[PDB]
Amino acid sequence: VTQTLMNTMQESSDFLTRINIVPVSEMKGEKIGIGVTGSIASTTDTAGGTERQPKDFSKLASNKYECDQINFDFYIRYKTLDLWARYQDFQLRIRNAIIKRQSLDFIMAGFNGVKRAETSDRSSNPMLQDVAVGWLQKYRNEAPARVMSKVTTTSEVIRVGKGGDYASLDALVMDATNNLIEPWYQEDPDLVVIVGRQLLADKQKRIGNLPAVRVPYFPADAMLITKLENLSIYYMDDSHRRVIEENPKLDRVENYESMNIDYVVEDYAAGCLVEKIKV
Amino acid sequence: VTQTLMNTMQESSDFLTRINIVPVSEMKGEKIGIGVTGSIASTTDTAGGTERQPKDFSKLASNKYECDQINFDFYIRYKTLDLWARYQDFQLRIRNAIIKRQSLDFIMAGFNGVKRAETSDRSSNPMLQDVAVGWLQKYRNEAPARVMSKVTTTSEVIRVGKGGDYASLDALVMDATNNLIEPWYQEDPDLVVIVGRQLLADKQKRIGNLPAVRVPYFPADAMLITKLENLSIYYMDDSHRRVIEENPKLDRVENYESMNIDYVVEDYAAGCLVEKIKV
Amino acid sequence: VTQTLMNTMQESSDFLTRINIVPVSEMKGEKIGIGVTGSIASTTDTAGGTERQPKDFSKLASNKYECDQINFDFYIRYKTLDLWARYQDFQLRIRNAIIKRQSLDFIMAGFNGVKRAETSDRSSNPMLQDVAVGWLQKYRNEAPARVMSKVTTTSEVIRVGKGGDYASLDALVMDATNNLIEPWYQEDPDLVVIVGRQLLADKQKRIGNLPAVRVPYFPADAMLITKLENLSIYYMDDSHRRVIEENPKLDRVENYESMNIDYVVEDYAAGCLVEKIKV
Amino acid sequence: VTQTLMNTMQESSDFLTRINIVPVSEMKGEKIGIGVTGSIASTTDTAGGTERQPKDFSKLASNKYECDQINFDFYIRYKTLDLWARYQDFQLRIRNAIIKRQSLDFIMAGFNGVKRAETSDRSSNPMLQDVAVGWLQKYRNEAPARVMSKVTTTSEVIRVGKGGDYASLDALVMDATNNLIEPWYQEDPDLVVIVGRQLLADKQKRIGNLPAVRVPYFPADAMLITKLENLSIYYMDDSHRRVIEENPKLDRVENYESMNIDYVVEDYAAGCLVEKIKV
Amino acid sequence: VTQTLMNTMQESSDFLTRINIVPVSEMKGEKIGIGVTGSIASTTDTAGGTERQPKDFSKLASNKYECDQINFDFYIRYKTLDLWARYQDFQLRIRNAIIKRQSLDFIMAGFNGVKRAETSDRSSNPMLQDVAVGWLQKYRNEAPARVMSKVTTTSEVIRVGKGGDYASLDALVMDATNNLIEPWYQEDPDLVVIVGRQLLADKQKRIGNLPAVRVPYFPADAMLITKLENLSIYYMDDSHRRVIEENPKLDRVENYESMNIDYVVEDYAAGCLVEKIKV
Repeated sequence: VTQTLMNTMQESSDFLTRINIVPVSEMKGEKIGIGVTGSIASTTDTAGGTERQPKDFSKLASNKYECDQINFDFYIRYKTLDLWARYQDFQLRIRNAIIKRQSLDFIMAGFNGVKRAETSDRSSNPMLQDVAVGWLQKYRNEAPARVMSKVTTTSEVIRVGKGGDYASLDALVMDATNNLIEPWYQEDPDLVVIVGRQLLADKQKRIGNLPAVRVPYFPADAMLITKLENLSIYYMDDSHRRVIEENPKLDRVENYESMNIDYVVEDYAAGCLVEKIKV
Repeated sequence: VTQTLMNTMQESSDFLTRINIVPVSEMKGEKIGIGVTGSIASTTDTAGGTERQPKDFSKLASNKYECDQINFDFYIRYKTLDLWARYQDFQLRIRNAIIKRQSLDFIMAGFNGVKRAETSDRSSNPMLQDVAVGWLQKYRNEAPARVMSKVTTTSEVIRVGKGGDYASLDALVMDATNNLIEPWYQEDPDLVVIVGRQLLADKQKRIGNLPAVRVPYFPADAMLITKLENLSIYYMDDSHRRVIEENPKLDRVENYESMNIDYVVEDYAAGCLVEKIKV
Repeated sequence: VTQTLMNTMQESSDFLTRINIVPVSEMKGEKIGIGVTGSIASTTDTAGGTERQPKDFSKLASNKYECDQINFDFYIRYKTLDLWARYQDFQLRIRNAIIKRQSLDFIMAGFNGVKRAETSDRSSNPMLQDVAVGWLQKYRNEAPARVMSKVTTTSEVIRVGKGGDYASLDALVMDATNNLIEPWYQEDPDLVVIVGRQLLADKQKRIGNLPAVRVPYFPADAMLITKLENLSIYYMDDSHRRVIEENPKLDRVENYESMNIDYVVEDYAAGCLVEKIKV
Repeated sequence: VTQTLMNTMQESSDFLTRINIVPVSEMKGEKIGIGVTGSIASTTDTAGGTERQPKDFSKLASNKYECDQINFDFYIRYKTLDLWARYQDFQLRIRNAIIKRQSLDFIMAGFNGVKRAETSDRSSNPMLQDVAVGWLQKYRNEAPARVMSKVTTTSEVIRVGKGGDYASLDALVMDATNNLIEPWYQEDPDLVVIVGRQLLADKQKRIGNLPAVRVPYFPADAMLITKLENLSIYYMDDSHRRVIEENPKLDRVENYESMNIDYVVEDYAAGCLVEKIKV
Repeated sequence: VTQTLMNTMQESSDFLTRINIVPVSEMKGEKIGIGVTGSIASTTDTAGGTERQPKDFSKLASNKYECDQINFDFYIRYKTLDLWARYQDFQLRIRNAIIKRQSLDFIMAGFNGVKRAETSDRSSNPMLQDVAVGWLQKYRNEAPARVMSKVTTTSEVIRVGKGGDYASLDALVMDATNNLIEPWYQEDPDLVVIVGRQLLADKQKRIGNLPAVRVPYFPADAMLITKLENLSIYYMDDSHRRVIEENPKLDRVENYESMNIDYVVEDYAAGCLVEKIKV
């Protein structure tokens, strides 16, 4: 029944609708392959000679993905609760607000998360980093290739200024696409560049030869290019557990809720990122 | 039943639809928190160690809002009334006109209101100022910070001319956003700039990195930046009282109507304003 | 029942839909004030002190409008009629044509009419001038002020050429707006400039402020600025009279029709016109 | 019943939908007047004096239009017929194709047709010229005025090059409109310029002050300006005769079909053309 | 019943919807003519003289098309199958994915296929070439004319650089259209240019005088111009044979499927291509 809530959350936010979310009933295994393209068409002599052998479309290679839990937990005083109850039919109003906050927090944790560690903190981490391992960290860790942090081997700051390595940013994206992406991945019909809020320069008209799209939260001075169906998140089906209760202590009612999730990029050779950009 | 009329008025005008209006049944208390965002997601060892404590989303800090009444009151002669009655089914026509006028007057009183005082006047105040305390005055009074009236400490005229402090206005909005707004408020997905009619320069295409929108009435040489859901108005539920009657004196029929309202900005750290702009 | 036909005629053409037309049952009196906006909100001590006095919204001042009749009259030969009677449902094919022509004639007579006089001529007046008094003539006659036609007192040819008084047109628009319109009328959600065809300069076409719009027929070298709901036409309800003849005269079936109308601007403070523009 | 087929054909193509087609039951007579505009409104003393006389809207002047027949006739082999029959429900497919071809051929014959002559040929006339008299030839023949083939009286090549008479083409269209069109035809609300494919220069954005539209086939170095309701075609109602039959000779099935049509421009003073343009 | 699946596949992808697919029940014969235009209208004396002879619209000239089979064949492990089955109603999900892959692979094989040969390979041919003969190869083989690989007779590299033959690409497309296309094919109302991904230069706004459209896979440094209804593919009706089965060997379930298809361009004189472009 958790799939109903998960699909509701996915529909609630636009960005998540462009991404896929699948429930896996086990804990640690191998991942489904969606963003794979190939030339499955062929022909061969089937009369007096060789025989035809098929070709997979799964591309399983070193995933060993494992899922961990995260929990959202909050509380409300009684005065605020009564003020909300004064609203006409606030039952839907509260639900929509909490759903929207959870959906936004998913992405905020996803894009710039790194180094999952117990006993998370919200003092030194305004943006939540140590809550789970993210897509960017997944690239930066599992495949140390296909990332441009250095230049070739001088200072590892890819600059675009006066003495810039790539004075024009479209030339940079062209070089990245032509160098660190597979040939039959070059001309894919739905490749998209993800960039933050500072590097926009006000123009989703076009960039290089690929459409652009921004996200709510994203590390500045960092860019990515991939299909908007490659990356995804997995959530264990029968692990969503919530409980609400009030306590006369400090006159509040609180709720706790926990799910088991893990971010995962399906294909590695489709999509590269760059970091440490100046200007 | 007043909520029906209030929602009708809100729907009648487009701008008010983008804003929220909630009925509070008490007079003076604490305010609901809507425009609040945070990283409620976390993780911590729940087996053999610490325990998890939730986190509020209310952010109550020094509101002490109090509501006052305002009343609209007018009259019509008999000749104009009969001429209106000559129209085919004018009953809806009159109602729509008065609703539109009330809705527009709400905003006109809201944006540039200051220093609520009894015995309002319409001679020295073409625009109504002393009718109620407005959002701009609320910022300028409750939080003396997050407002740029001076320069740093030379003349307090933020100029954009030849010897201008900010020759380019987009640089000004960038500086304001980066300086007087909270970090996790910087990249919010629905931040909007409010500007009057003179500072438009003909271009809602784009400004800086934020979309722009104008309002019917607004103080010239003044600009604001915030979410279009932060600010709001509160109206006491059981306080709307109206009465109509005719008097043979000077051959007229008049009506009086009074409501209890108060403008309120939900979050202060989300949204800053600037005043006294030259060119 | 004439109101049904009048409403059909109004709905037929687009420009007339943006304008208001009303049946008046009397002949000469005071006008209905639709397009006016005043701050009706206020507040005053009603306990131990003064009392609250309402505020009208009519602002009637020296209106004194008087209606006059105009009549249409035409005829068709039997040959053209028999040819028309060939289509499937020729009735609508004729009705829509005559309705559209009558509406176009209404607009033409409205915009550049002057000095109503009996025994109208169609030789010396290609465009119909002496048929009725138009909005432009109404401004030029009733309010001799609030019309910009001279320079200050040299030649009254407002030029925008090389040595022009206002080499840039939008500067002239801003000057006229800020010098001839009321303060609380300087900004309004629908203030629009009307201009002819030759003065368009190819750029509806977004202009600096007051988004422009053209009309079918309009005097060149003249411009107006007002709300598209300010001006209007009034028609006497029970005065529409038509009659048909099929005469054994030379060869024809003719028809005559007559209505009683009068053009009227609702408020003079909202809207100014400029004439005799060079270049 | 032919009107059903004619309306089907008119709806099939977009361009013909913007034009009118009327069935006339006689052969040679006078033409219906649609694209006529005038000031039918007037006023005159009907009490003690003159009487009011109506005004026609037919404008009959020297039409004497006469209709001639044209016939389409083709054939298909049996192999192609069976291959078509292999398609799923090809009965509609064949009909749509032949309707589209007939509709396109109507226009192709219309725009650049001249000098109707029996025994048409398809060797020396790739584009069909001698099939019927066209709109362009109708202007060039019936009204020798309102056409600019010469300059005033030097070489009759209206050039736009270096030593061009009209270096700017919009100036040319402005001059043509102001010179060879009637005054009350100048500002008509639906005037349109027709131009071929070579003179487009890639920009229906705007040209001069009139919208532009291209047609499938059109003589290069030729331009026209008129209302898209002035010109039209007439077709005799009870003259459409078709017959299909197969003949074992050369293994084919053929069909012949004949209609009686004639192109006609309604008003001459509304719309002028220019020819022999260089660059 | 195969037509249901074929139409489903055609609808699944947008590009194939703009193209036609017809089932032929024989193996090798003559092709249907769709993209043919002509002046079928004519006129001739049918009384006392010659007789009228119709004109074909088939244009059969040297097609001799022959169809060959291609087969798609793949397999899935059991773990991936169970993971897919965990999804809610994956039966449609798998079908949509395989349909999309087949549809894309059709085009990828079509545009840059050459020299059909048995025992296809996927090592030295990342893009599949020897699977079937494609449209480009069809032009380059059957009609050695209407292709610009050389210059006139210097180096056969049509360059656009500094010393370029055609410095401007629109001039190149204009020259190609005016030279290697038939006159009555020049002004066709739906001519379109096909270009790859590198030669886009970011601008489907417009190119030359024709609209542009890109395709997923296309040979770089190659361009084509034709109607989007000229080319097509033929598929034998009763030849689609598929079979699925599992084998405990290496724990997999596989499927094989074979169809009989052949690409074919309907008209040769409508549409030309150019290859070997520099810059």
